Amino acid sequence: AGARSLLMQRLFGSRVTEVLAAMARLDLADAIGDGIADVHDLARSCDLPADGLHRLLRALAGLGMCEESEPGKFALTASGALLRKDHPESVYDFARFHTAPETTRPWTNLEQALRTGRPTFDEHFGSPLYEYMAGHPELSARFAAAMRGESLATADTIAEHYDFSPYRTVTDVGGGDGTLITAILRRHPDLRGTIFETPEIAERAAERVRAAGLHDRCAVVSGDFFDLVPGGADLYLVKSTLHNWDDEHVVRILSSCRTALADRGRLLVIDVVLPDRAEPDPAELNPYVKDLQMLVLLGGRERTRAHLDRLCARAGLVIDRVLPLPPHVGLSLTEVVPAPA
Amino acid sequence: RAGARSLLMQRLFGSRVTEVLAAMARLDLADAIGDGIADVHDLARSCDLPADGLHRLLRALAGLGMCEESEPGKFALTASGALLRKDHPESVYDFARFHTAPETTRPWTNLEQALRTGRPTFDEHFGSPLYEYMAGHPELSARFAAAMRGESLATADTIAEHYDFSPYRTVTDVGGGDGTLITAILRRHPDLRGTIFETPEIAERAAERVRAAGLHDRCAVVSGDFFDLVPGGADLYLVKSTLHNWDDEHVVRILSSCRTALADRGRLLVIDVVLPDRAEPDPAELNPYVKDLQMLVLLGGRERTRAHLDRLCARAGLVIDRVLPLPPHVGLSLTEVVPAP
Ligand SMILES: Nc1ncnc2c1ncn2[C@@H]1O[C@H](CSCC[C@H](N)C(=O)O)[C@@H](O)[C@H]1O
Ligand SMILES: Nc1ncnc2c1ncn2[C@@H]1O[C@H](CSCC[C@H](N)C(=O)O)[C@@H](O)[C@H]1O
Ligand SMILES: CCCCCC(=O)Nc1c2sscc-2[nH]c1=O
Ligand SMILES: CCCCCC(=O)Nc1c2sscc-2[nH]c1=O
Ligand SMILES: [Cl-]
Ligand code: NA
Repeated sequence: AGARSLLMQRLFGSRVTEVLAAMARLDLADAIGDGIADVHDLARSCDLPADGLHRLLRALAGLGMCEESEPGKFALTASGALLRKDHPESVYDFARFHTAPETTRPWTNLEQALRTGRPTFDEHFGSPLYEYMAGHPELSARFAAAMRGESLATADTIAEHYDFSPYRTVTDVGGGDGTLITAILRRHPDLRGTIFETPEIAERAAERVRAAGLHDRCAVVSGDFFDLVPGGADLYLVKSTLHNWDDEHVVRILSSCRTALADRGRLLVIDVVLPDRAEPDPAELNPYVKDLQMLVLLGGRERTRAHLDRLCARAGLVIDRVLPLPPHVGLSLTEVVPAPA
Repeated sequence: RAGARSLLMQRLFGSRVTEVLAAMARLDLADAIGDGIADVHDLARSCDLPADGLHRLLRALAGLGMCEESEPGKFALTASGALLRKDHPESVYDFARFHTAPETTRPWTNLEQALRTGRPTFDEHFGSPLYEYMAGHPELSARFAAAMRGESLATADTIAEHYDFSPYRTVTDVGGGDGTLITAILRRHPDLRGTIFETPEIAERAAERVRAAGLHDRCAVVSGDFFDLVPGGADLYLVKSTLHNWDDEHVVRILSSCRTALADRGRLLVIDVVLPDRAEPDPAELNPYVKDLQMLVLLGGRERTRAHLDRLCARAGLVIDRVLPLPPHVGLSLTEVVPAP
């Protein structure tokens, strides 16, 4: 029963996603809100007949997103609640971004990406993903809130699983809207921070730093990590960034980080560390699905320890040590330092 | 908090999981790997992919439980993966290919429009109702026949242990496909005689299966239209995964044909999803609400409650005598239907 059931689960994933994508697109979590909503009331809220919306809501209830309390009356589960825009841990923008054509249409050509080793995004939309997003403000803002949604799991745990006490300054290279650094600064009140981001993402970081009340302890600057990373910090973070890039580009980024570490600086690579032998993984987001997403969108990849250490060696760096996060997060903390010779 | 988030992440990334499985099926990787351990460099030549590209796909497949990486670059199938072999007696290869084909997936890209209109999106995308289309496309017809065999194996294996066929001399399967259900029944009950009633194109697939099974001397194949009639004279009639293909008016017509054929001493066994009044999660290998939405987008059919089916029986001069369960992993029930007083 189990062997067949698992294959049936894998094969019918795309249809499950379309049900979830409809819930997010129709903003049904917000329409339902806290309490019990009548399907006839919800139908008028998003120009659908009652019968059709009832069948979608029955499906969402079967997939664990809603509960049918009485016939035609639905409430959100804890899972459905996370699609509310107003949820403190909202994954709404995460759901919209990963069900948007910009992240899904490149997967229709997964085969061609595997054959070429190059992303399919470019041919579908006319440019590399980051140039496209720099030119599409709505999607760039969606992207920033999506990486926030994903990073909450890591942000909530990183302080318990890494010792930040020895450091006075920390720079987050590709630090997004500052979700990671603000969590770290809130738990370490003597610590000062910098976010280094693209022009477009840095404006999101500025308003997050203000809203977090960290204006006096966290600087926000824009620049290009293919140029020089600003020097003199004791700790540099780089989270969910190296996996966006091929090996030649990762060497250039690590090279820029090496100049910035100088003598005393340490680099903390926050990313999936793939095992040498691939097996099922308890992480909330599958690391091998992450690998193939990075391929189709950006021409990046997830890496083993040995693989990343090889790229470190080309940048004049070495892996000191790899620290785990709780099994559900699926990211590790790779401590990287300059190579004596 | 943790569980609620994890389940939502599982639902959102189903479409990417399905693209990895679709790639495995399309590239015939299950066959290329076979019984043993296969090296990625050998498999790379068997499907015209570079080694790195294929290795990443196989590592994703290992992550999703479809195979195992015993040594770096060396892969074996799991129980789950082995069901995608064409040589497997319980193969779901054709089922996998059918449900990842444009003909079943493109209608899901307009799920919303189907919910709004209550009409299938298939017709707009391909130019005719699904059964018309398949009558005029022999390759998709043959794939469909093999697909339903794959689905029906779970019902076929269990139906004898959960229903007493001993009281009956003759059994007619109304829309019985390639004969998978009735050949399972006849193999377990040596004194039983059977008839498969199907469209002219599918009946050729059924006659092929019946001859290959050595059952020609107690299994006949008859073709026609169950809107016109069902072949009379049989003790037990079966109609499996068929009523859910049609709207209420069409179901009533099918059930009127069955009624005529039942006469006095005939009995009908409707084998289909029985939806509860309140939608909740289900341990079935195939989600019945996703079945509901597949029926909508492909055919404008639907899954139905007991009470709904009972009033459709009433309009045909039939009543539900009782409902019998199958093991929870199957997700279908056996509804006994008899002439009304
Ligand atoms: N050339 C470049 N210079 C600086 N930042 C860049 C860059 N190209 C991409 N980025 C940034 O790299 C980030 C990668 S996504 C990771 C964001 C954040 N660290 C998190 O884990 O949530 C994006 O925020 C993007 O804006
Ligand atoms: N007008 C018609 N007359 C008879 N059979 C029909 C029909 N229209 C469709 N069918 C058949 O009804 C079946 C529905 S699919 C179910 C097939 C089989 N009972 C199984 O469970 O595996 C198809 O095989 C299709 O060919
Ligand atoms: C199961 C797959 C989950 C994938 C999550 C994902 O894609 N993260 C992501 C993206 S999308 S564009 C740039 C980035 N950087 C990232 O870290
Ligand atoms: C996750 C649910 C998928 C259900 C599979 C499905 O729809 N089977 C099916 C089809 S496809 S065309 C005609 C039919 N008749 C059926 O019983
Ligand atoms: Cl200030
Ligand atoms: Na700095």
